[PDB]
Amino acid sequence: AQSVPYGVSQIKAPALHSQGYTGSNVKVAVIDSGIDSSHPDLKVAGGASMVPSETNPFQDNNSHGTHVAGTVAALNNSIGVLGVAPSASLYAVKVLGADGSGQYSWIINGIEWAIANNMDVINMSLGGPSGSAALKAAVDKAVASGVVVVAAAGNEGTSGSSSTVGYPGKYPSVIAVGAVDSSNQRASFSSVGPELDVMAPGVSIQSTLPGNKYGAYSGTCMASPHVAGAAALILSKHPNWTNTQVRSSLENTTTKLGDSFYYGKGLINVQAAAQ
Ligand SMILES: [Ca+2]
Ligand SMILES: [K+]
Repeated sequence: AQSVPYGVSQIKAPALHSQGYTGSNVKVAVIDSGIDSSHPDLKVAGGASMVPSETNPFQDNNSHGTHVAGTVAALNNSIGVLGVAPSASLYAVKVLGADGSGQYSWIINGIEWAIANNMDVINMSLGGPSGSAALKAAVDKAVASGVVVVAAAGNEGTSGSSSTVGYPGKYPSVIAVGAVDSSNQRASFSSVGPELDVMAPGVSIQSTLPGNKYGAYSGTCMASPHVAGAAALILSKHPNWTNTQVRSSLENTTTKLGDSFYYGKGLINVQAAAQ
């Protein structure tokens, strides 16, 4: 039997699914550790590896990219789990190695790849403490090209009165996503700052793992894909909307939680955002 992870329901995805809006024909790039294309609950359309030593993007030696991919797009069938946009065209852009780290060059190459291959949405469940002119130029070009760019805010928790949002989530062009639990409480590890945009479920999120497995992970890395998937649903309903429109709709229809420093605009609600 198929199980519907709490977080998919929490953001009100199933309402859209029942209406026939499932993300069909929207290309979502998962820029991460690759995706196990052999998982029965996923269908990978394409992608590319930017890691010099790991040339196959469809082999996930880490597990992280397969888990993020499941949240976006696990298939609607009689097994496994169910993604936010189960019909989305899923691309694996492998920029992290088996150890779950990668060089900035690799990540940026991956962003460039996604722009050149006309991805509609990019998900980056990754971040570092520092930016670069090249990282900023790449996300900016993506948005200027009409792509919706979403990223995890980071897992650095609080630090006095300072922002702890990582890059590239810190850039204005990117939607930075923090994590709540099933009670809508902010997860203690979720990064904070004025650059935080929205929240999505990020604690004990069940999804796909390599070798026909499922399991839970926690992090803003797990929250991000909910938003990327939500953007795909919106695009499936309103194919003519610009990235700006998609983003404003998500931000302006949230369930407001606490202060924006900790919660951004609040918890996304795809039902409301999809109008
Ligand atoms: Ca399934
Ligand atoms: K941001």
